[PDB]
Amino acid sequence: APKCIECHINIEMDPVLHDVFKLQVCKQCSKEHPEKYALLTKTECKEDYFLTDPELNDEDLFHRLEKPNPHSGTFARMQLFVRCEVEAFAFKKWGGEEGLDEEWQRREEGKAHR
Amino acid sequence: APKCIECHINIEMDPVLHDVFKLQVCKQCSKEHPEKYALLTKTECKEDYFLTDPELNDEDLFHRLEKPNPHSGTFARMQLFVRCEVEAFAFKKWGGEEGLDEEWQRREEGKAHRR
DNA sequence: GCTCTACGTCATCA
DNA sequence: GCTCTACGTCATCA
Ligand SMILES: [Zn+2]
Ligand SMILES: [Zn+2]
Repeated sequence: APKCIECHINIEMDPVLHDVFKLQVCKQCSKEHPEKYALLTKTECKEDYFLTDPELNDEDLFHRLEKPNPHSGTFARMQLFVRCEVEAFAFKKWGGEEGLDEEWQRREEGKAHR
Repeated sequence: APKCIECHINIEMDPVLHDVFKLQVCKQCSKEHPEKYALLTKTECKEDYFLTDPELNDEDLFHRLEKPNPHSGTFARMQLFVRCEVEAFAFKKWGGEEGLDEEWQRREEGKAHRR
């Protein structure tokens, strides 16, 4: 039987990570490894990884899970991205965690000025 | 016979002004009154009247005539607006021709500021 | 720790 | 005198 790629034990995958993000990952393992499997909102992807609307709205570039906006179902739908995908793109984009942190430095300096 | 609203004489309206912009105005009268009937690109509307993409892209708000982009038919289509409509909406927005010149003063100063 | 876009410039590519 | 949007911030309203 096919096994979880993290633990190599469980055979029952997390429905969301499996069906939406195509990751063969069990629910316990998702919770133990949030550094890979945590689900990030659209707003968090902008803040933390400096991804833009053009990058995040590309359906060819990230898997996403949509849900009703928790503040109101009349507001625009919440979109959730898996950390490992977002992070890998942002690393190619800014040049690794080093690059990302430099970019974070650059912006904070920008903001200190204003 | 229905007559041109500027001259009150011609019976044959400018096809573009009549068909696209709904103005009962003859071609000669349009050439004589560019201050009303001149066709402005999308870009001129932004430059001259500070209208935004959201206003100009509103199909309920301006009549527009599209044409192939004259630089290349692979580029975005040219959009032409009629000055009377664009001007009338810009006067409501900025507070008449006076307010528009003010808004112009402001932005030229902003650009000077940045040097 | 929700999302979209206006506010406004401007280059670049299309 | 061509047009769309990224580049970026951020409030506001949705
Ligand atoms: Zn597992
Ligand atoms: Zn006439």
